[PDB]
Amino acid sequence: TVMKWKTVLAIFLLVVLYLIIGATVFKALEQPEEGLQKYRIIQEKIDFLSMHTCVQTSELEDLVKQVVLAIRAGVNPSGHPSQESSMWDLSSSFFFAGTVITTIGFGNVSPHTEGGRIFCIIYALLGIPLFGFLLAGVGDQLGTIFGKGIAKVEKMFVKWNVSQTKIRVTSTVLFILFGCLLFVALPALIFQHIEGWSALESIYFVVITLTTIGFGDFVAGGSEIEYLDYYKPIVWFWILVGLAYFAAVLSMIGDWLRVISKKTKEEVGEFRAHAA
Amino acid sequence: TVMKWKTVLAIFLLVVLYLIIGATVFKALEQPEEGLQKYRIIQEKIDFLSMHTCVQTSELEDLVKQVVLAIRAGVNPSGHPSQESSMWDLSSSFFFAGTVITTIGFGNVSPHTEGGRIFCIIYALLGIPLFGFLLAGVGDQLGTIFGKGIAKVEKMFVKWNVSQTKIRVTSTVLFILFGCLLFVALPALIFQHIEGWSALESIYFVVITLTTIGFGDFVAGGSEIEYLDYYKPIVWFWILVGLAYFAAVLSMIGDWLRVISKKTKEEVGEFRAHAA
Ligand SMILES: CCCCCCCC/C=C\CCCCCCCC(=O)O[C@H](COC(=O)CCCCCCCCCCCCCCC)COP(=O)(O)O
Ligand SMILES: CCCCCCCC/C=C\CCCCCCCC(=O)O[C@H](COC(=O)CCCCCCCCCCCCCCC)COP(=O)(O)O
Ligand SMILES: [K+]
Ligand SMILES: [K+]
Ligand SMILES: [K+]
Ligand SMILES: [K+]
Repeated sequence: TVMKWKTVLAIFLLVVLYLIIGATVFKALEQPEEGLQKYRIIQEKIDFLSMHTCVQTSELEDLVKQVVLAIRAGVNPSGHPSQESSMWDLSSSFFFAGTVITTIGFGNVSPHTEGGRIFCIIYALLGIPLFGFLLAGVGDQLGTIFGKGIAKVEKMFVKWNVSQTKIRVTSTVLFILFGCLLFVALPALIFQHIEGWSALESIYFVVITLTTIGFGDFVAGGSEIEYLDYYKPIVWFWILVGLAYFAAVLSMIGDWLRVISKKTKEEVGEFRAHAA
Repeated sequence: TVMKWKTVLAIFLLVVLYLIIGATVFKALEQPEEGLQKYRIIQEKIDFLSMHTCVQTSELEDLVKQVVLAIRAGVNPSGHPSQESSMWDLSSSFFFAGTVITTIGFGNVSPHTEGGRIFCIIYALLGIPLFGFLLAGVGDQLGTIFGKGIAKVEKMFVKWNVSQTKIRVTSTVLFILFGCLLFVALPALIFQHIEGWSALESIYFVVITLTTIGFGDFVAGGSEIEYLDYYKPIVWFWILVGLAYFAAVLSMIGDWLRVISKKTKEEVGEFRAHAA
């Protein structure tokens, strides 16, 4: 408790170095794709203006602006969207309120109005503590159930005499393998089958959603197709349990980082001490 | 610790009721705006096809699809974007990596490639514990500095004799007022002046960003204008300190919810006991 001011500066420098490395890698990987996309869109527009004589550049840019505002407003520009197929229905509003309290915030659906934004601010402010409580309760229940399960597994295991060492390592590898299998390996398959995504896109969606980053480029609910009535409830249940499992996994990764930090500190101190 | 299975069910029912209420309110507020937007875009397209004879509906829908894919790819359709003005530069990649580790995830900038997505998954998985450590350290430092400040304020206050009661209430109101003034009241003014947003949009942006929901509809960095060189670093510093202040405020709101829960439980038990 009460981390010293010297440790905070070192952690800050480590974080800034991590950001510099991530920025370099992202910049190196992502510039060519954006260059090709820019040439593709410019060539598409010049092709359209070449093919159609009547159109002129000012009107075409005005139409492109209208389309961009249409996407900003949340309405689909392409096709004739039916009035009955409202995107703000109770199932979608339920999904939106769940993302707000969860703090995933995909962003495909946004308020866009003064009253929606005010109610979003008050609703989020009240909502986050309540979900934090629910998540802590679900995490504790999951932890006790898994702990009793591996307690009886270990108890049965005592028939074949085994060293006390590596029993925790094996229990942890079993936890990681079962958790990834049940949370990332299977929902990725269901999402891929019901939506046409690729395996990497499905894994990326599961990781971004459960980690609560929620970029919004890949959203399970939002597509120009019709799903089953119970698809969204099942997705929310997978999200609720996955959030607990990922929070636990992140805590374990943090614990590993601390040990590596303590080990590095003692090793550096020992090398300093003999070095003289 | 180890929340009972009965409490978890009650918290789950409360959360589901909260989502039903939020969904109803959001649906009631947001349907008309979407209806008007849908009519506006349909009327704009039929007006364009009426004004231009040469254009036909299949080609116009194809052009709208090309524009929609251009927005999905992250490139601006409207205007001629210069090749030099890359959106994936080190300043932007730094902003993106900061949102990934922070878990705000605005979503304006996304990987879009197999290597970007794989590196995003590994980078986030390592990054979140490190930021959690940095955030805890900054929160502890802020708490100790504020605690010593109000310690000396209280010590000076003892000249005028005051009741021991309400001293904590006054310190907490002072903390809330100073924190909102310095974190939400002023950055909203700077964002509004440098970007043209309204006051409600600025307050909404600050709340969504610091709460880590990060919808992405309002992003300080992304606009079709040029800012000062140091604008993004100052924004990141405001985000780093704001995250600690909001985490503290959310913890206080959670503590208030717990007390109201304990008070409600004892009041219901007492009413049950006498009721007979
Ligand atoms: C993080 C918190 C975890 C919570 C996860 C559990 C989810 C709780 C459950 C249920 C439903 C919540 C809102 C449903 C309101 C439906 C009202 C309705 O009319 O359905 C319409 C939706 O359209 C549909 O009918 C089909 C699509 C969604 C399903 C409709 C209602 C749910 C029925 C089946 C699934 C619920 C539970 C299944 C359990 C596996 C909305 O249009 P409108 O109202 O304007 O007419
Ligand atoms: C949550 C963590 C909190 C961290 C907050 C502190 C931020 C740490 C600081 C600094 C800069 C990090 C990346 C900058 C790399 C700039 C390289 C560069 O050339 O600048 C170009 C950006 O364009 C510009 O020159 C102007 C726009 C951004 C500023 C450029 C560099 C920073 C100079 C001033 C501000 C830094 C610190 C000011 C302190 C108030 C990138 O284009 P390219 O590389 O392809 O040629
Ligand atoms: K988020
Ligand atoms: K987000
Ligand atoms: K988050
Ligand atoms: K987002």
